[PDB]
Amino acid sequence: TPCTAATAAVRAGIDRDTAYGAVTPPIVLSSNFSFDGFGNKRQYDYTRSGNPTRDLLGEALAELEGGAGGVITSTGMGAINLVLNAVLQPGDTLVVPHDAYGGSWRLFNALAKKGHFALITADLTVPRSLADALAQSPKLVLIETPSNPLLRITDLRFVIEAAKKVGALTVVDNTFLSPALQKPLDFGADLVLHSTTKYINGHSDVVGGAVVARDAELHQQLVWWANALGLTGSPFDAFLTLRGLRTLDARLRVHQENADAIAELLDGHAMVNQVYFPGLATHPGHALAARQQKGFGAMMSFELEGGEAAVRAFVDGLRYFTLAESLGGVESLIAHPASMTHAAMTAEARAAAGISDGLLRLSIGIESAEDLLIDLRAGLSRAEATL
Amino acid sequence: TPCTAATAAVRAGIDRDTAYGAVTPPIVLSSNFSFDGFGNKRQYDYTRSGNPTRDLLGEALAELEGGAGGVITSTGMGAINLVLNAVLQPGDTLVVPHDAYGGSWRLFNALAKKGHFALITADLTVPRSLADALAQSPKLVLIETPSNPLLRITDLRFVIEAAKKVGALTVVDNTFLSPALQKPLDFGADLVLHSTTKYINGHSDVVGGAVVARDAELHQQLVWWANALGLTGSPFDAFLTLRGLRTLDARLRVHQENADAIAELLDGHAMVNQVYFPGLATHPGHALAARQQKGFGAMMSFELEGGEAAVRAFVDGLRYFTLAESLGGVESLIAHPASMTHAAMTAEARAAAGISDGLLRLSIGIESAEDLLIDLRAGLSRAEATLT
Amino acid sequence: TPCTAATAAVRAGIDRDTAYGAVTPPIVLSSNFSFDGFGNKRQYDYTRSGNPTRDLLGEALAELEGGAGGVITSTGMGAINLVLNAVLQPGDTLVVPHDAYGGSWRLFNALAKKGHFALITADLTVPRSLADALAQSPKLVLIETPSNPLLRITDLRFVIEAAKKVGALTVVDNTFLSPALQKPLDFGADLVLHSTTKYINGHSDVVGGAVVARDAELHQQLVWWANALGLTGSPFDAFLTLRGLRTLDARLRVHQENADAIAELLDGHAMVNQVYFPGLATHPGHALAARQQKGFGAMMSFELEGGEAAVRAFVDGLRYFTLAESLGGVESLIAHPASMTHAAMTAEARAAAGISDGLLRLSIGIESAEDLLIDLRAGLSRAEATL
Amino acid sequence: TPCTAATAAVRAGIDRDTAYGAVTPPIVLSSNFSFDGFGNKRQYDYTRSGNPTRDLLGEALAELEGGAGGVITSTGMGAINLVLNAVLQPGDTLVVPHDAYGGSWRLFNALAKKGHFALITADLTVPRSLADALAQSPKLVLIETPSNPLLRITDLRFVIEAAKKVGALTVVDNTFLSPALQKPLDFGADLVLHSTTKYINGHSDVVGGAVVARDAELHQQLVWWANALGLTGSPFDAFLTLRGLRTLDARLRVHQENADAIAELLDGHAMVNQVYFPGLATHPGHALAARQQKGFGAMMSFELEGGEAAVRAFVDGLRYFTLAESLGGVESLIAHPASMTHAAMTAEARAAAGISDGLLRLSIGIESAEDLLIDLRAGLSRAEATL
Ligand SMILES: C=C(/N=C/c1c(COP(=O)(O)O)cnc(C)c1O)C(=O)O
Ligand SMILES: C=C(/N=C/c1c(COP(=O)(O)O)cnc(C)c1O)C(=O)O
Ligand SMILES: C=C(/N=C/c1c(COP(=O)(O)O)cnc(C)c1O)C(=O)O
Ligand SMILES: C=C(/N=C/c1c(COP(=O)(O)O)cnc(C)c1O)C(=O)O
Repeated sequence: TPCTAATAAVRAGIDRDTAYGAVTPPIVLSSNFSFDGFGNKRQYDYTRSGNPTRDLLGEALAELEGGAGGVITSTGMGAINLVLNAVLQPGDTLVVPHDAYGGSWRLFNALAKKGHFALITADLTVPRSLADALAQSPKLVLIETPSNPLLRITDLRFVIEAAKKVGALTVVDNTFLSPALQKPLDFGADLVLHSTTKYINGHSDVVGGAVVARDAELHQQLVWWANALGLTGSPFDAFLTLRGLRTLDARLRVHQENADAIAELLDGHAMVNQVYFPGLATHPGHALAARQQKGFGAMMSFELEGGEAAVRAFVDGLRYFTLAESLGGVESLIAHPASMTHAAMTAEARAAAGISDGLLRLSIGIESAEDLLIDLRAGLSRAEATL
Repeated sequence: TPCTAATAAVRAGIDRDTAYGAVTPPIVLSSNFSFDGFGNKRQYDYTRSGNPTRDLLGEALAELEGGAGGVITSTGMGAINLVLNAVLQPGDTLVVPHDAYGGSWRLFNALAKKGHFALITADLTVPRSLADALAQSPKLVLIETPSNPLLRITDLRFVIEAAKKVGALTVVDNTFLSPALQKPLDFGADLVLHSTTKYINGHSDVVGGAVVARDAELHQQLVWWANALGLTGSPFDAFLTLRGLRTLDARLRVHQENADAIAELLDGHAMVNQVYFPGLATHPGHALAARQQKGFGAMMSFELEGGEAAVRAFVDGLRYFTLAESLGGVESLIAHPASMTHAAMTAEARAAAGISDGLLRLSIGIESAEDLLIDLRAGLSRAEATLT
Repeated sequence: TPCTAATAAVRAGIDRDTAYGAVTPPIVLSSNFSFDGFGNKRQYDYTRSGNPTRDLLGEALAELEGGAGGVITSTGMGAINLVLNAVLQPGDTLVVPHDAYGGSWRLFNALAKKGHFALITADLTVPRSLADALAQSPKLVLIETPSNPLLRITDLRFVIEAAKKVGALTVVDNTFLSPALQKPLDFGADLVLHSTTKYINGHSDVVGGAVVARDAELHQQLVWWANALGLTGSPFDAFLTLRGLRTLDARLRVHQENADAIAELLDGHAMVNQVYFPGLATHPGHALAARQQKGFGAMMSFELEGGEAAVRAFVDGLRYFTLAESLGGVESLIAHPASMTHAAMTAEARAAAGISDGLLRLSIGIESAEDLLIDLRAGLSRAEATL
Repeated sequence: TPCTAATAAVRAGIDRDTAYGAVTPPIVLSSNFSFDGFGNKRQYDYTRSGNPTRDLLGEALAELEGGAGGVITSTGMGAINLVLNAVLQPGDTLVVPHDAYGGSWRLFNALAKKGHFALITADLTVPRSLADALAQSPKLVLIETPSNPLLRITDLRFVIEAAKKVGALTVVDNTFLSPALQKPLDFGADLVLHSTTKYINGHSDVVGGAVVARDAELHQQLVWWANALGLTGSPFDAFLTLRGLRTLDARLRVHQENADAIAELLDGHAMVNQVYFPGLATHPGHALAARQQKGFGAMMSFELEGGEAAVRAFVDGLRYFTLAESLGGVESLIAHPASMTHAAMTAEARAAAGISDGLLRLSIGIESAEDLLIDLRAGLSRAEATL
């Protein structure tokens, strides 16, 4: 037998210390490693290039995604940066989703303005938009599913096959669901990447990124570029992220229980005009999400009746949703993306992506369902009091 | 509403930084804190006495246990040490369980031999033994329930009310269930203590202890003695412990699911002579555990058929049970207490406790139930193969 | 050759990782260590008993002090507590100095009141007071030299041979000079202990203690008691402490240069009644300090002219001396012991020690001498403007 | 009065904690920061963009270099990467030294093959080579002085002034000497950058980078690019780096004492054909180094008589020089750059740089001079025994 993915995450680096037989893996902060006498480099020589603590996390995420190996970067934006430098040169074309993370948008646009590559932004959910983008022979197609923050679902099998047919590489940003809820490489993707800052770490105390390649040769290119650009992460951050990873399965059971209870409260509630949550049969992408995901996750957004005055009364008084950026932590978060997560975009790359200004996004934590539901009811009720 | 235990643990550090509004609490490593000009101590002056990162952990554990406050120590034994120094003096008698952690037994015996207090070692599950011990007007009674490593259950209401009748204080070692699954202060205990090393931290990468007192004045005496003896913990360890605390609920759901499945495999298996697990209806104390606990936990022990040869074959080959000391980690562990956790005890204190030389203890992790059961069945075949 | 103290501190734990040859030693946070199959304990089993990261610090402090081994505790008071528990029992007498750290006084008095041992507090600088204390056949004598906060020197050779004549063990609190500047075991002490919180760590970001025994058997007993009472320290703290240790020599060079300059400013300044600093030729014990120490260190205290108003004006406005407890940090500190470090003493135990209510203690850091002298001169003017 | 640079390094973040008055600054690991109610972003919102612990280090290095601000990256290579992205686009040309760090060479040459900018590789110590490079209207000139590993000195005033006359920006890599021994912005440079991995950290347990801009507007561009590319560093690493910085002055006093004693042993010793150390009057660049540096540092390389067999007998037996990459730590290191630090280059971008195969580089630590001298003497004897 191999073990399950939950067993492998819990046991990553457990009882793998040759020095002392430590159960928990030691933190190797060391910048440098001795040679074994003249001309004899050990497995490791310099932490920017390779570090064993970082490589445990690399190997664990590669085993979870079904990849040949993993590279750990200082940030999730760094992992995207690494893929752009490893794969694209000027004259190559990149296809990206129209509703990708605002930070992804900012980076694609600033590097396209300089001429590092040509950029096509398409709606990958619309066959016409996709086939128009693939007709232009792109080197690389980026998929982000589900999308942040309207939870649009992209058909992995479909887009990946359409991209193979024209000779394009595919990279999927799998941050929103993590490896425990979606395995893009199962559907033939070349590359999967994460902001480990979110669910993989789970404790809102590490900014980090990962890239896992299906193929050994593309993994070796990512290792080379990560070292040459200096994008590699801190061993201390890898140590906390690996510790975080050990509870990813346990955490997501509670996240998903809470999210199912909260989607049921928000959907058809008098003060809520629209819920974006792939778990609702009415959500465009529900059946796709039910098929290509092991679960519907714990990210959702919703449009509150009553414009800005209603949002303000909803938000001001929350005891258990902290008004902050980021997502995927044990603690429940709320955000208003126009102003907050999506402020990097122009006011009509925002309207083109369909991100309103009366929209709230919830990152549902692992608190008691009943406490979060009391917290949301009190807010809905403060929003009602403003009509 | 106040919130649930799960919410309290999850939200323990959160949005509590006045400097920057950091969601996750900053690590205050600082040994010292400035005065606010001449003669003006701030809230904190010196980390041995008081540290804000350590106090977030003390507060969270006090809220979970229902106490007035918490003191965080460098180890679980140090928490026991703190209580013995704050409460006892020469001429006092301490009652302890016969079947307590071997490390507990080692400290009780070493300090009694010096004359710090008189020691009575009683079976607090037998009303006769309890009543003989309380007859001698003890200053303090220590309860450890469930007991390590035979999972004997002591009746908190019964023992605590009998101890109060003779004006004894009570302290409960709640390590094996954590505050999420047993609240001894709800039964009238003066003190609850923990090795945070186990379930509260959950990641096997901190040694630590905690003591929560029901009453503010006793809490203040523990603060004083912890400061004076220098038993307080590292701010960094309290950071990691608080981080682990946040997943206590989510971890215990999987631990208990896995332990229910493994108990079902071992109970009545032909290769298993006895299983000790409070969740089994045939376990002495089952009905007690169901009423005083919110769950049956994920510690259990069992005795194989086939003596030492069966034990050796079972253990050598386990893929998902690391042979090691400790418990309460996300990673599954197996111990042989005779030769490991209880080796500090004499052969006769072990015989008196009923810790046999064929006893195996499981700390059941949060790996996939399907994998833990495959690993155990293959161990059980390895043991069976040794009967011929 | 074996190497010097400076080489030993710098190189503690360097190239000592068998797993990867990391130059800097890995942090073994692990609570537990696997057995090597049934019945086979490895070197380590459980971090409370024994941890390799903690033991690198123990080993380094034992090499530096000349001892058989070292035990690392959670705090300095915990090292004192460990010694009291390992060595004494009821009916034993302990001799302590009259002018020890207030925290030591607090613990000695609290445990004597319970009856763990009988307590004699003696002036170990006065042969009369010493000989009256040793006439009573004590089990243990504690020496603290130089003393906190009046820098009284006790004659290690004198007090230790007198104690041995009556079969008493001796323990020296060597916190104020560190092993780099005084080696009490070279004078025949049984035990030396430290608050590592001070010069050994040097960065004010760890509370810790250490006890080094000359004799292997007494070391094994301290190991046993530290394990059994749970007084051992955190592996992470031991890592930071070892990192700090590596600059102990380089830091003391600057501390002592700065202290020599500040002593020359304060000694005979119109605003200064008394300076207590062993490097001054007029300090009782100067000649003793020059023979039993490798340097005069960087702790000093002094008494201003002008009573309380002068103290308040001097202290308000200091730019480079933080008013705070502790000492031995790279950052310069000022304390008023009456109301801070020695507030745990009775007004009468303080009077008996000659700790006045107008006494200021400097812990001199490694800032530029020129800046510390500018700051102190401006304080001395603020105090003068007050007469 | 401002304080000195040593005072400012020692006291960076000391007593600057509004929460508790902590002397030592608290580690802010948090990925995210709450809003102060709806629409009220605090100073910080997301660690990839800004983090107060990282900013203490930024601000400390900006104060030491005399710049408007500092950006802290995950690696030193990342700091160079950041500068290339913030300053250059296709069609811009970059001038770099011929003998720049091997990893710098690797990054410039890979990004130039893709067409991100045009590369001119010049000898900045030769007027003709420089004026030919500057005649091509370059956007950016990079200076690395002293050079790694032959310690070539480039004239900061001369190259910076010549680069301004043609409208070029200058960036200096000041890794080898640190801000305590060289301030390139004092001579009018636009940018100074470091691998904090080396002397600034000083304890071989952090890989990191820094960039300090003279001008506020160029600093704000580096902040924007560091966030967008995800090149920013971990707060834990910033915390250790800041702790390291506090002993930079104290450490370099001992480093420089030791390097002076070792240069005297090696220079004209029978087994040493050449020493490269700017402290020697015979070294090309000695007088320049005496003028533009506060000290000669503690990096040196040397050519051993007797080819590969001599190098091997020298290296195998060293007790106090660890055979390893990196430099700037408290612990003494030796490297053979052809095979080790400079293997990133082709065998004849190296002959062009003048890096031979009988060449050892020393990173001289802060151990006792006498232990290092005994160690080097014994190695010279083993090398002698091979003729
Ligand atoms: C900060 C957020 N997201 C980060 C993110 C990133 C960037 O990762 P870092 O923030 O770790 O650079 C990449 N991809 C996706 C889908 C992401 O959501 C947020 O939406 O609040
Ligand atoms: C090491 C073990 N137990 C520790 C322990 C302790 C002591 O805690 P520390 O190991 O954290 O000092 C206290 N109470 C109970 C019930 C315990 O089980 C064990 O049985 O594996
Ligand atoms: C807090 C101080 N000293 C502590 C100390 C201690 C106690 O160490 P900890 O604070 O690390 O427990 C022991 N011995 C001496 C001579 C000491 O000065 C001080 O005087 O500021
Ligand atoms: C690894 C080495 N140097 C790194 C370095 C770097 C790159 O820094 P990181 O290794 O921190 O990426 C940049 N600039 C200079 C002058 C450098 O020496 C070495 O020479 O061994």
